[PDB]
Amino acid sequence: SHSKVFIRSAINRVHQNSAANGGELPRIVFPEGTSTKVLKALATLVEEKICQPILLGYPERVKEKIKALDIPLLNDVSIVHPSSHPKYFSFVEKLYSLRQRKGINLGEAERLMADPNYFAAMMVNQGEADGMVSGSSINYADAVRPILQTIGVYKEGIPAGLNFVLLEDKFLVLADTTVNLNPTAEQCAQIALQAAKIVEYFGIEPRVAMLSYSNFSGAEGTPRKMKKAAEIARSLRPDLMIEGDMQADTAVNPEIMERLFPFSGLKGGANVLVFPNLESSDIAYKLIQQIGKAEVIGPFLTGVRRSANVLQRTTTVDGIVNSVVFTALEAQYIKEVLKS
Amino acid sequence: SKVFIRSAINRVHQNSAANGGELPRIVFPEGTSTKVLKALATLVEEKICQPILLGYPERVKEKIKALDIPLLNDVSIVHPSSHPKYFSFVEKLYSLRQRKGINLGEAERLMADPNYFAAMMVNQGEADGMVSGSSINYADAVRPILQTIGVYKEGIPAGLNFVLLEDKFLVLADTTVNLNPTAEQCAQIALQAAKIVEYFGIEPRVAMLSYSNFSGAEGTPRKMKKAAEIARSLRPDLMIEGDMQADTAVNPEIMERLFPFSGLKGGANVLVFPNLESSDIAYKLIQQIGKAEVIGPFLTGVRRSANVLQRTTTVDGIVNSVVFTALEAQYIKEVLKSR
Amino acid sequence: SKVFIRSAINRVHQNSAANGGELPRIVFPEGTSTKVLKALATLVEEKICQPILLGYPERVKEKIKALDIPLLNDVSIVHPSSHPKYFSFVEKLYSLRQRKGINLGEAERLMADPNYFAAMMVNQGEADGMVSGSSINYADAVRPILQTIGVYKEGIPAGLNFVLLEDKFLVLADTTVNLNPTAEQCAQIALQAAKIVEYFGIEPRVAMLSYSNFSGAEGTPRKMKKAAEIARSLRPDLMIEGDMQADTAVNPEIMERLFPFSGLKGGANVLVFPNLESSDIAYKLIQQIGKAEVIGPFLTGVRRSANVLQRTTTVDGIVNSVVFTALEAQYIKEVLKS
Amino acid sequence: SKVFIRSAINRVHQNSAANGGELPRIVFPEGTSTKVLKALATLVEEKICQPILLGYPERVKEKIKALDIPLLNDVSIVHPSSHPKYFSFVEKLYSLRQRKGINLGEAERLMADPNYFAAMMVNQGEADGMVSGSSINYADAVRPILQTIGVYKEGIPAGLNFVLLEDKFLVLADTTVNLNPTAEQCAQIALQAAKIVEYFGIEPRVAMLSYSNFSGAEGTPRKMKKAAEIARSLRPDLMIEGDMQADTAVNPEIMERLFPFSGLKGGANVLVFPNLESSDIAYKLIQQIGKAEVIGPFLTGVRRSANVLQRTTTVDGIVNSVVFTALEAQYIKEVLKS
Amino acid sequence: SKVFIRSAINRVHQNSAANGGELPRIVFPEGTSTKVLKALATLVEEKICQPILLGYPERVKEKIKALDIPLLNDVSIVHPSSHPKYFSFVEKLYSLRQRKGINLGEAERLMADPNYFAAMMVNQGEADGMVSGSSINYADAVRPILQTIGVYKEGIPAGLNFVLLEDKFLVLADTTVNLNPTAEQCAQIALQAAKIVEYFGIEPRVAMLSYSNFSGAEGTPRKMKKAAEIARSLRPDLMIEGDMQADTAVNPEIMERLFPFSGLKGGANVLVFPNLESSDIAYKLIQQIGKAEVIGPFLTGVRRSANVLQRTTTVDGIVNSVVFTALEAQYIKEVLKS
Amino acid sequence: SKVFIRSAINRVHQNSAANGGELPRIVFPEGTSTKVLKALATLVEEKICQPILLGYPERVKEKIKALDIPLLNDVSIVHPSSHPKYFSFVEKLYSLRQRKGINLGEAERLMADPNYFAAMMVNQGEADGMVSGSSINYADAVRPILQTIGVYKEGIPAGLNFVLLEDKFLVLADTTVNLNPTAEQCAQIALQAAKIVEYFGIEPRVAMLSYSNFSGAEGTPRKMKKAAEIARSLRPDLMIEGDMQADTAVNPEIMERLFPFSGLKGGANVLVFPNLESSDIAYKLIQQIGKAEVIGPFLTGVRRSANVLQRTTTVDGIVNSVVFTALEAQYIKEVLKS
Repeated sequence: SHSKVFIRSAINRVHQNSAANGGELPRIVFPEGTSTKVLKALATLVEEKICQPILLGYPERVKEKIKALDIPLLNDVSIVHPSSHPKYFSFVEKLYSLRQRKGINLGEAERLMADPNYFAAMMVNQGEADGMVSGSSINYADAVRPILQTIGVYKEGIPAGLNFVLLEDKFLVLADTTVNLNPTAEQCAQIALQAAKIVEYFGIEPRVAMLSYSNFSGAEGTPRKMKKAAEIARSLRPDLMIEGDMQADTAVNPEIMERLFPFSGLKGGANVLVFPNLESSDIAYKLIQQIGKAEVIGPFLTGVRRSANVLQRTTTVDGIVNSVVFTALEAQYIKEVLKS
Repeated sequence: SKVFIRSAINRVHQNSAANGGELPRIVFPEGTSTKVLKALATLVEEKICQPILLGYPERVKEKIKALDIPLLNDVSIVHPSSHPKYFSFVEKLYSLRQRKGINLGEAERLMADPNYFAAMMVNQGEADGMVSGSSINYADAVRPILQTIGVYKEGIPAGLNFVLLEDKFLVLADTTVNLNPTAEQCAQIALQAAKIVEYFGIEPRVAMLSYSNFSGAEGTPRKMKKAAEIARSLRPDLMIEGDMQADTAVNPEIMERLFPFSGLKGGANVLVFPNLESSDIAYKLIQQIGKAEVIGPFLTGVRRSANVLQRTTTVDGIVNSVVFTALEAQYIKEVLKSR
Repeated sequence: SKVFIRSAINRVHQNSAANGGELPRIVFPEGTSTKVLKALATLVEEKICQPILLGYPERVKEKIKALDIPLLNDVSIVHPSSHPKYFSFVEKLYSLRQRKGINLGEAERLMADPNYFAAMMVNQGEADGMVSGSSINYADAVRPILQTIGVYKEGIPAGLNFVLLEDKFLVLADTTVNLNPTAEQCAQIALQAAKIVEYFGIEPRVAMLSYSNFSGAEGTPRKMKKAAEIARSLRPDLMIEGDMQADTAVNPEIMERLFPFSGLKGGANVLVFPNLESSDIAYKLIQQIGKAEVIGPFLTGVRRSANVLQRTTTVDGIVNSVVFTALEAQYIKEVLKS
Repeated sequence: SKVFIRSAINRVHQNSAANGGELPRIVFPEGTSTKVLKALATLVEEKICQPILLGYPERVKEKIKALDIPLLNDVSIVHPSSHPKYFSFVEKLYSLRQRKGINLGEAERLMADPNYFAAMMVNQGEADGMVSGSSINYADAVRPILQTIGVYKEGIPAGLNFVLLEDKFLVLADTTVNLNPTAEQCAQIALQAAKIVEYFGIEPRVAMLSYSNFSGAEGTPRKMKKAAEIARSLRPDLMIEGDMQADTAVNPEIMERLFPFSGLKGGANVLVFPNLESSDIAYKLIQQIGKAEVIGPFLTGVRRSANVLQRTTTVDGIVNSVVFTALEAQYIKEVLKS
Repeated sequence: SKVFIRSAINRVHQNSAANGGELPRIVFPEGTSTKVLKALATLVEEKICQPILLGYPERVKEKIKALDIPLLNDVSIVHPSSHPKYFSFVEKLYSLRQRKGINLGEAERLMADPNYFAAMMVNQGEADGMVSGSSINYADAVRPILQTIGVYKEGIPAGLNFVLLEDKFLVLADTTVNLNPTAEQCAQIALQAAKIVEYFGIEPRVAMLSYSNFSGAEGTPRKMKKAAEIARSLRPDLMIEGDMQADTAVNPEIMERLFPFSGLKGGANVLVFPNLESSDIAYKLIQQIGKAEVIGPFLTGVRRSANVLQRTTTVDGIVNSVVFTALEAQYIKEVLKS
Repeated sequence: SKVFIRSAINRVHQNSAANGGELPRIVFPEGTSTKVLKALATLVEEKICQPILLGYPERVKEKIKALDIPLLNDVSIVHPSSHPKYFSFVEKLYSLRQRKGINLGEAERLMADPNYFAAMMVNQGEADGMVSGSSINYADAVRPILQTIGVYKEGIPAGLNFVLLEDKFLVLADTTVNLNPTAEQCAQIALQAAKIVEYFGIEPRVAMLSYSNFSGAEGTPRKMKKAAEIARSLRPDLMIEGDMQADTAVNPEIMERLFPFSGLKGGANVLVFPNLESSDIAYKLIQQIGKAEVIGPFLTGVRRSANVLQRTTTVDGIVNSVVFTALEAQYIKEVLKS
């Protein structure tokens, strides 16, 4: 319901941004050229003029799988087999340059570049595509690895999953929901800032709460970690409301925060919730999904230099649609920053 | 919703009928608490317990009248040091903790604390249950309970919350006590939750929650996989499974489609969390940002009936605690009468 | 023996004479304690302090009347929740501990505890010193002191004992607070003891005790050696040495024959112990075995004058603590006006 | 004071009586030491042992001549490498430590060291006991005793001191060997101390010392409580209690008044310490600044009778050590012949 | 040199001539590799195995013609998803790892990987051995083998190399898998190499190598000493010794002069290294500067016969490896019939 | 091979001919050793050093006579305790180690050991080099050298071996001292090896050895990579690279073909090992089964020239050690007169 309001508003901004650039659409690579869910979503994606999809694989198999699934809009989409691309050898040359002191010889580099995930990542790194969406078939850790090795993180950034809680009027941002098992205080602050930047993109003032099982106790263990994380974040970005350690009801409810912790600098309820570990975040957002009838989209990958996202294995087809939009939006924002 | 608490009160009447008509004696250490007194008005008319307030009768009668509560003008009030059994309670506490740093003077000083006195009352049979902690933090309120009343054989103190949906309920544990429970501790927490589900004539189906789906990967995945295995060996008749994610756990369709080998069929109703961060954050987010009725926490694993309120408790919240404290007291009373 | 307490008391008179005749205000949280009131009989006659009792005026006057103590029926008595500054005290404790798990209501409940109120009186200047802990275990009695008053910069809380000999006294630390002090902590504990020795006009000679003689071997030998090195860099004018055994420390004849290189000349008067096992056992053995007088313990390292009595303290003990609390209060006032 | 050593001598002669009139053979590795020879003078009139001095007989006879000591000019003197059994002693040491880093050549080099040769003499029955180490530090001097003679089954090397008061005595352990004994090790130390107490016909009453009174708190309190439990299980006829403070341990009035549940009634006489820092500091502080005769340390837990002198040992010290080495040698031989 | 491969090849013919004349089936996942096909040319003349290539038959026949290798125009070629047992293979991989993070779809994706299919072919008996990894790094190439085929009870995957001298040969382990094996792991590794030496009718003599000679000191001495003990108790008939230095192990004359007690007599022929750093550096230095022929690595410890080539392997390497894969396949089949 | 030792002697004569003709005084603590005396015979005709033997002059002259070696019947002989400077040597050791558990008496006992006395001779300028330890294990023989002579600023004691090939040589370090050098320590080891290569006028090219090729993976790969990086920053003119396997390091063809990005061109001549297990095992295996001439170990990183013979030393081995001790002593002298 609200998610369809949100995806629409997102798609509308995609069109807004494709205007102001000649009309060009972002080139998105899909390493899983024969995935059923991916192909089904590509049907919806090309009518909404969100991207130029690029499938990876043998042109015969993908056209066969496209014909088998009975999908009409896809008979003109660009398809690439990695090792056959004109720029293949130079991509191998580049990967070898990147990882030759991290245990990758020349032959391993070729063998890797024939892997669709690595080729897709290099396409984005080298500017031959604008973004990529992978991982509907392999586990997160395996899917995000070629992205991190090829594309890498920007300075001081950290790869971190981010989910949206779609409410009636506003939204919440949850991080990190996919990557860091047990982030330190320094890592949590960085995760906090990366979520805040995304909130700023929607023109909303970010208000960040570092979650714990405690209210401002700073006790040894995760309370001190989340307290220090709030302190680190505030020193790194003094214009923002960042607070912790605090419980989740205190974070989202401005009434509880006011009555019980008037000294707190977080006023008006948080819209960014930073979790102390992957257990609490992954369990939290999946329980919100299943039990409280509430809308959840994501995860969307933050902290990487170029536009890339990783889909979960249990992803829905709308999941891939949502993921491709955020990949498209991200790709466009990076291009604007690059020119400036 | 409210249907659940209504059904609970009926079960209390059901048990008190067939037991003379007697109500359980519940002592409340915070005799001058505003919230406690306000809730007790609702409670005695519902015939849930014989309340026993602790404190100076002078202060308590002032606080009762100042708030203007008519139903309470004859309910029992006790000051610890004036009670006939005060001195023997001291000698019992000193006996319990004399090799844990408590000298005789320290025991007297402690036994004057309403929390310790209430706990000793339940331990000695001078009351049937107690409810504390509306004014102090969880840790400080549960300490006298664990030192005086203690844990039963193989038990572990663990808080349990109910997620009330429109058809059935889910139970969450441990939501209040254990920071980072071991595989062995998780298994026991699962078993304690399972019995509370069984009291409701519901088949327990237990999921050991994780961020992973049957990965057994090193870390909390392996811990929850082991917890499920330990629990299954202690109670082979129960559906106990893990490690698994929360959506996989509660949704029987996802479990069926994606993990058919799993022994957990029909969606879990007991959720065991890997650590206090995940459980506290989960159930509080379910409350605040979902339309979901969550009641609790209720303390499991203790030898006698005692429950601890949260500092942020509501008045119905205190009613809920008193109902399950009464129910627990009645169940424990029945087991003892066959032992 | 008693000589030491007399000279201490007379030095209290010196300072009150040199400051108008005013006495330091001492708060006693346990206003109805039998031992405390008995000691206060001796103290108010000796013009040591202005006592301030905490409790309900009724009960303390009952216990005074019951104990048949005539001298105390006019002494200042305060019930915490009735003092005018009670609520502003609550706000101050809340201001201190709001990010340490204390909400506003909790601060009120704490501030009604005579110990927390006594500490707050001292921190806020409504009194100059406090003496607590005749009824609760050390950790519980010292907690409000550390949370409210806190330590001065770079300081560390440490119990300190005097071994009263014929000619001189020895100072033992840390005898009550730190389970297993680090090398950095030992140096500080030593420096805190040395100042106390200097107050008595004795040149401090400090030994970091160990089971070893200048071996520096891994473990507490290396720790006590390193501690002495830290202390020396902070105070190059002091005799500080270690690691060394205790007979080496107190007996200069052993030092002479076997370790001439040691910079410790003339036998120690400050003994710093490597851990609480060794210090508590040592001073408790000196007491029972060997008729040697031990007074104390006295708390060092706190910003304002505060002392914790042992639970099983005698009346002479409470007298000693107040004298040290008065003297500490007088010294702190002289330091403050600078 | 002196009464203890007197009664000890009386027991040595009592044991030599009812055993032929023969005295135990004690070897002294430091054959040219002045202090040792001076004590052997006092010792040989008391007919405590047959001394065996190690060294070159020429130098040794010269040093005895120089010091003007008439009684020692007919005592046994041995040069290690000249002894008939020297090389077979080498073969036995090599047999013991060849998988612990000692080849045949190192065994030769080692067996020439008088301490190693003394230990091997005692182990192989060429002597009954040894007293060594008057010139080198404890750790290095006790090493050959442990490498050669070793511990009895389940025993643990542990030093023991006596605190002599005028009515009774106290026993302190372990004051020389174990830095940080586990709870099991403390229990074993406790048992070894108890056996020595029984040898003097006194009922052993054992206290596991800590900084806490029956607190069982994490750390050394739990360790010492656990140790007391293990000791009680191995010797249920003994009074063994802990964790407890030292004054609680030695003063029966405190134990009664404050800890009536405690099974330790009538004051402790075996004090087991939680770590070496506390034991060494405690007993040296008792000696240096208390009126208390302290003798020892005596090494317990080893298979055959051997004792190590401390560097600060007096000549009267060497007398006491050899007296107890004798008693240990007589008892240990009697157990073997049973 | 060449002698060694010849004796092995003839041993392959001996066992096939005594088991009907059949050859063991070997799967090669990298069916279009130049080096793999080049070695298979040499092999098919020598009648060592039935080769089974994995890949698209078209590409493999194309590559066969291109490389101008005439002998291979009839060898079995299989495309994984086209094999009849493909889907039951998927279901079998799924049954093994469904509680190890692999769902059904992931299993299908994996089973199309030639390395995973080859392992499953071996596990299910559609082949007797496999040789992989001529293009990928060791760790990634060994993983499907360990996940699918696995280890026999108490075994441990361990790389093993032969140092070919002209009279005898030496065996080095573990040269590929374990970074820092425990003492138990070393013991098991030693036993696995020992079984291979026995297969050649040579009485095995095993050295647990260290930087030390029988010191047993904390660290790697203690580890290798304990490892030898564990191995000896598991296999009392074998000459197993350690800890010892390398020359002590391989030079029996040094062992004689300096360590006669060592149970290792005649110079070792099995060298077990304490960690991968020492073994990898040792054998590669033996290879490069010492004129010394080195073959391997060959993988030990797995339930069925499988071997991993290094990515940088030569063509003779593939020949040797397949010979060893065949011998292992034959032996394991005989063990299965027992 | 034999050329290298010969060429080395020529530099001894060149440097001595460039300093008057004086030869370095080398003290040998094992004065009655047969192997040592025999080597001195070969050495003294080559005018390499002035030997200084330690021991009783009576015995050493007997042993030289009995052994029938004419060239040594006037070489300097010293009995340590008879030396005029003996007691001041004691005082200096005492000055060095008094806060490391050595009192005056322990210092005397040590200084009677020829090794400690020889080291003190070199520290005090009574000699220019020493060569010891043909009878004791490395650790015990190298200990007095480090305690007395010590390390130069920022240096680290590290053993170094030469692998003599017929065109060039390799240097292996650290093959005797450091169990598990940190990345900083490895870098320092490399720099010290690099210095010695330069003394021979060869451009040093350093490879940090590992089980990995440029993987930087956690563990010893990351350690050696960081080590290579630290060294490059401290000595930017040198080819220093890592982590890399041993064959990659020594074979320039592999480095070219497989790691063209590597800054190490033309094959390594300095190999720094990650730990003592690998370095000790590597070179002894090179020695025994690679039948490659390997000399050393030679101790680097010490302030004055000192070397330790191995227990397994040959007579020519002692010669090689003495020659380099002479060279080191000469080099150290030139630097001192800067």
